Amino acid sequence: YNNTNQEDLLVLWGIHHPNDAAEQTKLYQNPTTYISVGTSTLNQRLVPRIATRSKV
Amino acid sequence: NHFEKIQIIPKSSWSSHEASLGVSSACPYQGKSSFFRNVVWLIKKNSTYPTIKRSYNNTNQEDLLVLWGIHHPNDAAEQTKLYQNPTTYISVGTSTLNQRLVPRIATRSKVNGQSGRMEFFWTILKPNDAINFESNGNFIAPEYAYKIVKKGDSTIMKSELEYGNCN
Ligand SMILES: *[C@@H]1O[C@H](CO)[C@@H](O[C@@H]2O[C@H](CO)[C@@H](O)[C@H](O)[C@H]2NC(C)=O)[C@H](O)[C@H]1NC(C)=O
Repeated sequence: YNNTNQEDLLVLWGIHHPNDAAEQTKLYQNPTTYISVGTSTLNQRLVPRIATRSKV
Repeated sequence: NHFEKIQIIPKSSWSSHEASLGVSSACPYQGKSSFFRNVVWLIKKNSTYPTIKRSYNNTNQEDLLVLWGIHHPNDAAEQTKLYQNPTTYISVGTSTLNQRLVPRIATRSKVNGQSGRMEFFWTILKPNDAINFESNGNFIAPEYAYKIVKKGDSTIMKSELEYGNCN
């Protein structure tokens, strides 16, 4: 997405950290995943973390 | 102003790993290799290191300070000698924590005789929450944690003096 406006833009996105490998496959198929994000300054590469967590 | 140190995972309960081989000349005690007392340096058993999955539920009314660690070895050969598995992690979760540690190999200067490093982590586990550990190697596991039983004014004072037997 190119910011064609004159104003700065606040952009939000996220990553899902699932519960176990089986859920990973059920939702996304691919077992080993990433999200890379770049702008003129940002250079991000996120990876989901599996952990066993308390329900909230 | 006061802990009660409590056992949360007995050292005797590691039925698939070695729990009494994690000692080092870096940590001498009375002329023998030893190690930090409140955590346990787990070592593979019979050339295997099965995946650990252990939980602890804080059934107390008080917050609990929990400590654990990861070992960063010197090279691939040491990695295999201690843990068998070449590619390892420790995942830790609570209601707020979402951690996944990975050992870092680097070639490091010897300090206290060792080029390996131990990196320690901590969290406060609230009443009725649980902490879940998972690892297939390099895990320095809790044995003792600290229940916070008195809170109040205190400070850490920097001084070279010692006790003066006064009030
Ligand atoms: C830690 O243990 C307590 C059980 O002693 C869990 O709290 C209970 O949750 C169950 C539902 O499965 C309820 O039926 C009980 O009434 C609860 N007891 C209390 C004291 O709240 C608690 O869920 C555990 N924590 C986690 C994150 O698993």
